[PDB]
Amino acid sequence: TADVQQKLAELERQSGGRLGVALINTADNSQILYRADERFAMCXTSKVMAAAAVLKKSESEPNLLNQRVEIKKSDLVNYNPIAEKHVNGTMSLAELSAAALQYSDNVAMNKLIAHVGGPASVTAFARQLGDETFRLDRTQPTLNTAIPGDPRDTTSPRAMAQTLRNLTLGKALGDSQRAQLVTWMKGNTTGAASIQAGLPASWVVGDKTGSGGYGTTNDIAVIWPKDRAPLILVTYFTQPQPKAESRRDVLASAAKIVTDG
Ligand SMILES: [Cl-]
Repeated sequence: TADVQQKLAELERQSGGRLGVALINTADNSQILYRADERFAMCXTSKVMAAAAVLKKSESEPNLLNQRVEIKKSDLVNYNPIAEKHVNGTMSLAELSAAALQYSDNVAMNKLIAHVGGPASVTAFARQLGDETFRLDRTQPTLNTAIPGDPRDTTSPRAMAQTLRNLTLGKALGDSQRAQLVTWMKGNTTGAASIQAGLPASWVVGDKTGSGGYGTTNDIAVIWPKDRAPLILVTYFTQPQPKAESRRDVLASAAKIVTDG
């Protein structure tokens, strides 16, 4: 409705920044869109595509998820909540995927990127799925710079919603791999103040957050409302000042506006 549009515009203005939203409602195959064709820095939300690329590779390499990866001091980057506990040992690719998706561990992301061949290989996987908007240019930590006007490491809300629908509810991945991705996302620990904070307590959410420079604050989610068909929701937000603080409340507010009713 035009009312949902006016409410999102008012939220954006009060926030001082730039807000991007795409909701897909699978009940009626409808969309609610706000700046949904503009580019936004993905930050952490790009870990979904890296983990999905590893899952796809595993469809023709059984025991790929059990392959061991060495963790060294030289691997540490700027946010390593899980990897810092495993220095000088190994972690499996399954453990790295869970750490990336559920804790936003940046060493884990870098190991998923490296395994599949680098940022251009993650990007080529996106293209294979039919996503011609996503671009992963850099590794962690530099992919989080989020400089206004910079197209590196960006996508649009419309494209990321359509791709997340394919990955979690569609047929991009085999049944075992799709179920594993959904299980990992439902176990996320970083999203309770973002999209989830704008939805009723009874609804079930699998999500991946991101944050970066310029106060960039992001979340992408698959949502099972009580007794309703699933939803896909992307909320991306960025601000004008390099050192702006995070605004997870803006993502919660956007989620409430687009799901009310
Ligand atoms: Cl500043």
